[PDB]
Amino acid sequence: CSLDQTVAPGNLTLCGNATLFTTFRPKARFIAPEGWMNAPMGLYQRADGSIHAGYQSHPKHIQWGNISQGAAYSSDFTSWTDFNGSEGYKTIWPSQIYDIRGVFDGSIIKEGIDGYPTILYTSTSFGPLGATLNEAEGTETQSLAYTTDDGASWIKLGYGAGQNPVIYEWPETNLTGFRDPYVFQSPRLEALLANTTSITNATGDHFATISGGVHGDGARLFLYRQHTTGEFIKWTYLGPLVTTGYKESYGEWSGNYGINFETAGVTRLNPAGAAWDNGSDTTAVDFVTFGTEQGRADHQNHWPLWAAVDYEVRDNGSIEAVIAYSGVQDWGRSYAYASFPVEGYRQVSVGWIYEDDDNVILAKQFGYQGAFTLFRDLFVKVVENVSPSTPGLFEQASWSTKNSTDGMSVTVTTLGQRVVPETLAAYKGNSTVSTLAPVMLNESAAAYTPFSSQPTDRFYALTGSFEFGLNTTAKAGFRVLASEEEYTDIWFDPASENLTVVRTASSLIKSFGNDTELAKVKLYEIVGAESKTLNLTVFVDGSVIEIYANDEVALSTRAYPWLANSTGAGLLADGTTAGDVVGVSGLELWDGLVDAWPARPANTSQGLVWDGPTAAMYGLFAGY
Amino acid sequence: CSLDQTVAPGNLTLCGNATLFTTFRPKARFIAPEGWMNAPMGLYQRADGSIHAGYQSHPKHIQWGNISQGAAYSSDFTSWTDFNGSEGYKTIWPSQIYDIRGVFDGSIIKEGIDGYPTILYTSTSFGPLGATLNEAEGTETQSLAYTTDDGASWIKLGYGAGQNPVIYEWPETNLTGFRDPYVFQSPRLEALLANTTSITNATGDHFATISGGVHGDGARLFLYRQHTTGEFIKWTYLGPLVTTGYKESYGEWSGNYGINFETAGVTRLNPAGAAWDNGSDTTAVDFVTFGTEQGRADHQNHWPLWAAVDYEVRDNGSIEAVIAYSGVQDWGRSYAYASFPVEGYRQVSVGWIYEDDDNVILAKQFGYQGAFTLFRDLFVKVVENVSPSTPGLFEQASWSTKNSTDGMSVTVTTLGQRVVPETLAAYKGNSTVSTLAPVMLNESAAAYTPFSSQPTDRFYALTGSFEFGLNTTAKAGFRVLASEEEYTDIWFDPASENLTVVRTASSLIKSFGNDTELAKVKLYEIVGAESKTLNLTVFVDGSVIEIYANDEVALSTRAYPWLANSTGAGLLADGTTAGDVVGVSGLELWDGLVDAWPARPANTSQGLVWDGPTAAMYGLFAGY
Ligand SMILES: *[C@@H]1O[C@H](CO)[C@@H](O[C@@H]2O[C@H](CO)[C@@H](O[C@@H]3O[C@H](CO[C@H]4O[C@H](CO[C@H]5O[C@H](CO)[C@@H](O)[C@H](O)[C@@H]5O[C@H]5O[C@H](CO)[C@@H](O)[C@H](O)[C@@H]5O)[C@@H](O)[C@H](O[C@H]5O[C@H](CO)[C@@H](O)[C@H](O)[C@@H]5O)[C@@H]4O)[C@@H](O)[C@H](O[C@H]4O[C@H](CO)[C@@H](O)[C@H](O)[C@@H]4O[C@H]4O[C@H](CO)[C@@H](O)[C@H](O)[C@@H]4O[C@H]4O[C@H](CO)[C@@H](O)[C@H](O)[C@@H]4O)[C@@H]3O)[C@H](O)[C@H]2NC(C)=O)[C@H](O)[C@H]1NC(C)=O
Ligand SMILES: *[C@@H]1O[C@H](CO)[C@@H](O[C@@H]2O[C@H](CO)[C@@H](O[C@@H]3O[C@H](CO[C@H]4O[C@H](CO[C@H]5O[C@H](CO)[C@@H](O)[C@H](O)[C@@H]5O[C@H]5O[C@H](CO)[C@@H](O)[C@H](O)[C@@H]5O)[C@@H](O)[C@H](O[C@H]5O[C@H](CO)[C@@H](O)[C@H](O)[C@@H]5O)[C@@H]4O)[C@@H](O)[C@H](O[C@H]4O[C@H](CO)[C@@H](O)[C@H](O)[C@@H]4O[C@H]4O[C@H](CO)[C@@H](O)[C@H](O)[C@@H]4O[C@H]4O[C@H](CO)[C@@H](O)[C@H](O)[C@@H]4O)[C@@H]3O)[C@H](O)[C@H]2NC(C)=O)[C@H](O)[C@H]1NC(C)=O
Ligand SMILES: *[C@@H]1O[C@H](CO)[C@@H](O[C@@H]2O[C@H](CO)[C@@H](O[C@@H]3O[C@H](CO[C@H]4O[C@H](CO)[C@@H](O)[C@H](O[C@H]5O[C@H](CO)[C@@H](O)[C@H](O)[C@@H]5O)[C@@H]4O)[C@@H](O)[C@H](O[C@H]4O[C@H](CO)[C@@H](O)[C@H](O)[C@@H]4O)[C@@H]3O)[C@H](O)[C@H]2NC(C)=O)[C@H](O)[C@H]1NC(C)=O
Ligand SMILES: *[C@@H]1O[C@H](CO)[C@@H](O[C@@H]2O[C@H](CO)[C@@H](O[C@@H]3O[C@H](CO[C@H]4O[C@H](CO)[C@@H](O)[C@H](O[C@H]5O[C@H](CO)[C@@H](O)[C@H](O)[C@@H]5O)[C@@H]4O)[C@@H](O)[C@H](O[C@H]4O[C@H](CO)[C@@H](O)[C@H](O)[C@@H]4O)[C@@H]3O)[C@H](O)[C@H]2NC(C)=O)[C@H](O)[C@H]1NC(C)=O
Ligand SMILES: OC[C@H]1O[C@H](OC[C@H]2O[C@H](O[C@]3(CO)O[C@H](CO)[C@@H](O)[C@@H]3O)[C@H](O)[C@@H](O)[C@@H]2O)[C@H](O)[C@@H](O)[C@H]1O
Ligand SMILES: OC[C@H]1O[C@H](OC[C@H]2O[C@H](O[C@]3(CO)O[C@H](CO)[C@@H](O)[C@@H]3O)[C@H](O)[C@@H](O)[C@@H]2O)[C@H](O)[C@@H](O)[C@H]1O
Ligand SMILES: *[C@@H]1O[C@H](CO)[C@@H](O)[C@H](O)[C@H]1NC(C)=O
Ligand SMILES: *[C@@H]1O[C@H](CO)[C@@H](O)[C@H](O)[C@H]1NC(C)=O
Ligand SMILES: *[C@@H]1O[C@H](CO)[C@@H](O)[C@H](O)[C@H]1NC(C)=O
Ligand SMILES: *[C@@H]1O[C@H](CO)[C@@H](O)[C@H](O)[C@H]1NC(C)=O
Ligand SMILES: *[C@@H]1O[C@H](CO)[C@@H](O)[C@H](O)[C@H]1NC(C)=O
Ligand SMILES: *[C@@H]1O[C@H](CO)[C@@H](O)[C@H](O)[C@H]1NC(C)=O
Ligand SMILES: *[C@@H]1O[C@H](CO)[C@@H](O)[C@H](O)[C@H]1NC(C)=O
Ligand SMILES: *[C@@H]1O[C@H](CO)[C@@H](O)[C@H](O)[C@H]1NC(C)=O
Ligand SMILES: *[C@@H]1O[C@H](CO)[C@@H](O)[C@H](O)[C@H]1NC(C)=O
Ligand SMILES: *[C@@H]1O[C@H](CO)[C@@H](O)[C@H](O)[C@H]1NC(C)=O
Ligand SMILES: *[C@@H]1O[C@H](CO)[C@@H](O)[C@H](O)[C@H]1NC(C)=O
Ligand SMILES: *[C@@H]1O[C@H](CO)[C@@H](O)[C@H](O)[C@H]1NC(C)=O
Ligand SMILES: *[C@@H]1O[C@H](CO)[C@@H](O)[C@H](O)[C@H]1NC(C)=O
Ligand SMILES: *[C@@H]1O[C@H](CO)[C@@H](O)[C@H](O)[C@H]1NC(C)=O
Repeated sequence: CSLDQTVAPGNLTLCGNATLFTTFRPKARFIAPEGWMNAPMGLYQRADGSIHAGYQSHPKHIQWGNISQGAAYSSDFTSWTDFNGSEGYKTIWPSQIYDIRGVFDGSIIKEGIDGYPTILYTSTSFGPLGATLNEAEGTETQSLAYTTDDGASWIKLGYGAGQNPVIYEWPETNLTGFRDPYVFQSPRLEALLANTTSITNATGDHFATISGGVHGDGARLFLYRQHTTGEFIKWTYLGPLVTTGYKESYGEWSGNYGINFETAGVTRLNPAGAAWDNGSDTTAVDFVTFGTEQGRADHQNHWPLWAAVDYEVRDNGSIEAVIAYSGVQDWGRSYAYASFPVEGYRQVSVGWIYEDDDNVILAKQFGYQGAFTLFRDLFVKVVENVSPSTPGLFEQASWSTKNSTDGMSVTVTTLGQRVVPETLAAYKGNSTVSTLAPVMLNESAAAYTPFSSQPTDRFYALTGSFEFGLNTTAKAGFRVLASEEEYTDIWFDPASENLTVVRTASSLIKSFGNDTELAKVKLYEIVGAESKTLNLTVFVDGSVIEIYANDEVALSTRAYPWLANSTGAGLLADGTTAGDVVGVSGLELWDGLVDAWPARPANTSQGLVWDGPTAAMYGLFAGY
Repeated sequence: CSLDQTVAPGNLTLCGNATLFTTFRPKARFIAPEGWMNAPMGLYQRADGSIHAGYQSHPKHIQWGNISQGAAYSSDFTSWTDFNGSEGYKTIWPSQIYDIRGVFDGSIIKEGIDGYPTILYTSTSFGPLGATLNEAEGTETQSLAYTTDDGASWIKLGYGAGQNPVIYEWPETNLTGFRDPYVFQSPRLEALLANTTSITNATGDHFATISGGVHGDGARLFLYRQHTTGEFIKWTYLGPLVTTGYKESYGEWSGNYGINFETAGVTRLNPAGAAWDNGSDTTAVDFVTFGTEQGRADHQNHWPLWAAVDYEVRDNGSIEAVIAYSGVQDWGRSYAYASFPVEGYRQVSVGWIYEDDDNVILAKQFGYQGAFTLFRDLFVKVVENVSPSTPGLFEQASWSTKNSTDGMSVTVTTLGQRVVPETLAAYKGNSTVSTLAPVMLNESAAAYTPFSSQPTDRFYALTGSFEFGLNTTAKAGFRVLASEEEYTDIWFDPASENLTVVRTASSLIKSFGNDTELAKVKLYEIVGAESKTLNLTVFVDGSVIEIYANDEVALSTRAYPWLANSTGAGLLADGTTAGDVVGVSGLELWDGLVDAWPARPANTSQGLVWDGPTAAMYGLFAGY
């Protein structure tokens, strides 16, 4: 095994465990110290204002198993510190018959058992588990634990009658899944249900959704309500909140609803951020965010979606969330988005970016798998004075339209997402910032034009505003992680409305994924404008490429170029002419970003281990 | 619920949990503080000379589940003290994927991991488990833990390759069971295998048997040898040590070998006790003790057996233990005998006495189930100068015969069992002892003759020597726990060779078992004697009746009389006449015995709990 990145890569499968630990590794984002990670979990803002983030974790392995909560904290979403206890950076792990198969995703009751922060999580035990298997009741249950030391440790309730697990009965038969409890307070839902509380007797101030579905009949998000305020054992099933059809799709802008939901959450937003009104704020919109399974041919059969919903009260004292419009939270290799409230009327969302090594060819050589996305403020994006001639505007696919009284303009409403400002400020302030001159892309434009200042490593951010003619057929964008032989091309093609990431040349290492990523982006044309603009922000962080368009569209993906000099970046142009010109302005390079884990050394591998021959006997975990 | 024991019992099923805690409870023997117990485990003499005893334990329940090691210690086998740690009196419990279904029976390596006492135990996980089910590999494995604090706590080896579990591969397919590892040193087996160690490479000084069998083809005791001295991970399967047939019986004196072995151990004894020679002691005999399943119509389908064996070395470097003769360790409601070495060349054996409430009618009202037997010294019983006219002597069923050179006398050899002298001394010394006058049972003998001194409670011992004519048809014995309306009759009938416990009147409470217990007892007639003698010792301890005959035959059973005055005792006589007389001598009553748990209050119940609806979902434990 040669690690010479000035020549072509050899057979890297001969390399030892964790020999490629630093080669492709993100430095500026949330990631476990080593080993396997997946979904964020247990997210909450602590009493001191800091952020506690948990994650599905399997240390010293590069496949899922014995799944536990790893945890860390930060005062600014950006610079983090690991917890360190008797189980290293783990704070919850399988330990009881009810959760021995895995401590799955869970969410936080901030004032829970004895007033302490409390996690409601999916406790798993033995048996077939999965949307495509024949799961039985008991395999997935929901259990409580609380912390008396701000997340350094958690104490589970005892096993038994009237204790853990607290939710175990399936609300309907033949479930495809029954997990990922999302606990939330909702003045909105309380106001809606207030006239029906005699029917159910459920009067608590916390609601919980559980994600699942029904075999052959589509996904379900099940709604429970805490039976009595201040008491956390009894949760009353109200009814299904969201019901979708077997592999139903709302269309090209909305992914596919699959067969089973996962990691679903419920929030309420207005243009500024989180909305905690009872329905009285006419600018507020109710949203559900959710993953779906088996409605996608690639990306691990997983769509991370969202929907705006209008709540209706059923006669039995339950809530139907009727989907008004439906979109995609991220179009790339990410999933398992969790959102949580943050002081100052914010709802912040974060997901998991998986690797692009689905055949597990170099995972051992990495010595880790997975990272988080960046943390994102959610809000209602409102675009005023939209031209009615915007192509496809009245499809109202992942947005709503409201006509002006005179019919000459439209107000567009959709889900907004933007990187939390703490991270943008820290990134910029710690980087070498190059403010670049604007560039007209015309007949003289090369296919690729390097920026006048270049990155120094694989940790940088780009921004640019691309102004297109209303009838353009030109394409433009950014090339990143680029040398002569390796590069990743991010294109927008306004004629097709497609944002693509072409990865056919991303790496000389052929075992990594190279499929083209694709997002739809609607450029809402403004009344009186003779052009349409794409604001593109790109974060390059080891192997992560995370793209944001117009504080709306997100696409996370992976690139693993071998060569040390595959770090360059610049502008892409295709079919730009004297007549079809793309004006690029607001161009800026931030080189370096932030060291997100300042206390960690460069190599935090502790080696990898094998569970031995019993892993196959038990059949629960791959074993490595 | 009335607890008036001066009148007939009401409907005791209306009584609350643990309301009958003290009513029938042993006071003079090893028993858990409360709840469910079964098999002894983890028995060893500690460095300070005290005895550590573990037991299969499920606190706050009255059926088996979450099975754990409860533990206590004693300097004299007789007066005990509970361990008290973070899990009460438990010291090992289910905690890992490999043992989450139960910490089953295990045995002690005295100089194990890092020189510390080390337990090798059956770690169980999910799946069908049982001799009559379709068990699969992995469900029962064998794991290690060690103690740095003389049994107050145990540290398990880690889960994984080269660590726990240490034995997981089934030595043959389609096993009925794979559990109860018995670790032992054996100069005998080492000497026998010394010429074959090149074949197997196994040269360690510890052996281990694992108890099981093969579906449709009888029981098996599998022999392993520690691969390398001072190393405890690698154990090499040599071959089957004991192989018996599907429900094979050696006859009337030997129970039935069933379909599966449990709790089997290997020892070597001579007339004084334990023998640690290499084969050079011609007075020493190799023994296996073992439980069998499904070869019995009652007594929970369980026979606690033993066999004298002659070892043969196989060509592949393994040992066949060929059964020479075969007997019964206890004929009553006991099982799961474990033996362990004790200083002064002793091997001490102890088992578990189950209740006689198999339909679980009053178990909750008890608030506990189970006790130990008394601790028993094992030795080779040798009877010299036996008359060749002893009926049935040359059947050599559970004994051996060696003729004198002249053929006029026989030496009989069998397994001897006697209560450890520490217990007999402590019992007698703490009791009110009444030495009773000898009694001739003749034509004037009543059916029942109370002793001249009477017990004061349900805690006493009796002894007597019953001298019978060689052609007697009379029966004699002891009645115990007796009032006019309730009593338990212990009869010996030399003509049939049957020792019986008749329990048709043991209790007014009709839900307890009332079947007649039966043991065979061979009165070896001595050359020149005109009579034959039965030495009977009986311990009455709450509901336990534990009978010893001639330091050979043991029979443990249960009686639960309701009335407070059902405590009396005396002599039984049937068919005694002027010509057929039974001479009873050496009669002694010990009233009171010892308070075996001096630190415990009278009621150590902590209440009972229910596991809730998930118990049935998981299907592993009854849940109460
Ligand atoms: C199979 O068997 C298994 C083993 O038995 C069994 O698992 C065990 O289950 C039991 C029962 O559920 C669990 O017991 C609970 O423990 C909770 C605390 O748990 C934390 O702490 C313990 C013990 O802590 C120590 O010991 C360890 C080990 O040495 C040390 O590491 C610690 O430093 C600490 O040591 C100190 O203390 C020791 C003595 O205990 C000393 O020896 C030592 O020197 C030190 O000084 C840990 O072991 C736990 O770890 C395990 O669990 C965590 C997850 O939780 C894992 O991550 C980890 O790996 C371990 O597996 C853990 O850290 C107790 O809080 C709980 O006690 C209460 O609940 C019951 C009701 O169920 C009440 O009876 C009791 O009164 C307590 O409730 C009161 O208090 C709470 C708040 O504290 C209130 O909310 C509540 O309302 C109530 O209040 C009442 O009283 C108040 C009085 O002030 C009053 O104010 C109120 O008004 C009110 O009236 C319970 O004891 C046990 O932890 C499990 N153990 C393990 C190893 O799993 C398993 O379930 C079985 N399975 C099946 C299928 O049956
Ligand atoms: C799913 O995830 C699960 C959770 O991660 C996982 O279970 C965990 O597995 C790991 C890995 O196997 C276990 O880790 C081992 O722990 C052993 C010790 O275990 C005992 O102690 C721990 C920790 O003790 C403390 O913390 C608790 C909780 O707060 C307190 O109660 C205690 O008081 C004590 O607290 C003090 O210390 C804390 C810091 O640790 C402080 O925070 C605190 O303030 C106090 O000061 C307990 O948690 C354990 O309890 C659990 O397990 C018991 C059964 O064992 C249960 O009954 C109980 O309910 C709990 O479940 C337990 O009591 C370590 O000994 C072991 O360390 C060694 O092994 C590895 C190799 O595997 C080596 O890397 C390492 O060096 C150690 O080996 C050396 O040392 C030994 C002798 O000590 C030698 O034999 C050996 O050769 C080697 O020697 C070498 O170094 C020497 C240096 O001196 C040198 O001399 C030699 O020459 C040689 O070179 C290991 O860390 C962990 O316990 C499990 N935890 C739990 C909760 O289960 C599970 O497996 C996963 N499942 C799957 C399917 O993957
Ligand atoms: C005495 O000790 C027992 C432990 O043995 C303590 O707990 C009780 O255990 C028994 C089992 O021995 C349980 O009986 C079973 O009950 C279920 C149905 O339970 C439901 O109905 C109950 C009656 O109103 C109710 O109390 C239960 O509520 C508890 O449990 C729920 C979880 O479901 C929890 O949320 C609550 O907070 C309570 O803790 C519950 O709603 C029944 O299905 C079982 O039936 C089987 O067995 C019977 C008898 O063999 C048979 O007739 C059936 O056909 C079936 O096979 C079984 O009856 C009892 O529920 C437990 N009670 C509890 C936990 O409160 C008991 O508390 C101790 N008493 C005291 C005073 O300490
Ligand atoms: C690097 O990290 C790995 C963890 O990922 C460390 O452990 C090794 O993990 C791999 C899995 O990633 C294991 O590979 C499997 O091995 C088994 C067969 O194992 C046997 O043969 C080995 C080779 O001689 C031997 O080392 C093993 O000994 C260990 O385990 C036994 C318990 O069985 C234990 O008693 C010993 O003490 C050792 O700990 C063992 O005898 C094989 O069956 C598996 O095959 C599957 O997968 C492959 C590849 O996909 C495929 O070809 C097959 O068809 C099948 O699907 C698999 O290869 C490896 O055994 C682990 N090695 C160990 C534990 O030593 C590894 O140690 C780390 N290296 C370093 C230097 O730290
Ligand atoms: O069939 C068993 C299954 O086990 C493992 O997968 C478990 C579960 O993981 C994922 O679910 C989410 C979201 O991705 O991740 C956590 C668990 O870490 C859940 O709380 C959450 O819903 C998958 O999306 C599920 O499909 C999957 O069942 C293992 O990884 C699988 O390979 C498989 O063996
Ligand atoms: O089928 C599962 C089975 O689980 C429980 O029984 C387990 C096991 O217990 C007994 O085995 C012994 C000896 O009696 O006891 C310990 C376990 O505590 C073992 O180490 C030891 O061999 C029985 O003899 C076995 O037949 C039995 O499989 C439960 O009690 C059963 O009812 C049943 O549900
Ligand atoms: C980048 O590195 C490769 C291999 O060392 C080399 O061929 C190339 O010329 C280098 N410089 C570039 C692309 O600017
Ligand atoms: C790469 O090495 C592996 C062994 O790790 C080998 O099986 C494979 O054929 C090699 N690939 C080549 C030489 O292209
Ligand atoms: C309430 O009604 C809805 C609509 O039919 C149903 O799906 C849900 O299960 C009902 N809630 C119950 C039975 O608690
Ligand atoms: C919205 O405006 C467009 C263009 O003016 C028009 O076609 C459509 O009918 C309007 N919708 C409503 C509800 O007035
Ligand atoms: C650099 O990053 C840290 C960590 O997030 C942040 O607190 C600090 O303000 C940044 N430095 C600047 C903006 O100069
Ligand atoms: C030019 O773009 C406008 C929308 O901006 C569209 O309505 C019109 O049809 C386009 N012209 C073509 C296709 O010739
Ligand atoms: C744009 O994307 C859609 C997928 O939504 C695809 O069907 C279409 O072919 C794409 N067109 C171009 C020109 O990229
Ligand atoms: C024993 O008690 C019962 C019920 O109180 C009574 O009938 C009997 O006469 C008492 N005395 C005996 C049997 O000596
Ligand atoms: C005893 O009480 C139980 C209830 O615990 C009842 O079902 C049974 O019929 C009663 N037996 C009688 C009255 O003989
Ligand atoms: C040794 O031979 C015996 C007798 O055939 C056999 O039962 C046992 O499995 C053999 N040992 C092995 C294969 O290790
Ligand atoms: C043992 O003694 C009996 C009676 O003397 C006799 O019948 C039998 O043949 C003897 N056995 C041997 C081996 O001599
Ligand atoms: C009473 O019993 C204790 C506990 O076993 C024992 O140590 C003591 O010697 C006994 N008293 C005697 C023999 O007087
Ligand atoms: C009397 O007993 C002896 C053995 O002690 C026996 O050999 C003999 O047959 C018996 N007498 C009978 C049955 O008449
Ligand atoms: C003695 O016990 C045996 C069982 O071994 C039995 O078959 C026989 O009938 C019994 N005889 C008498 C008289 O009790």
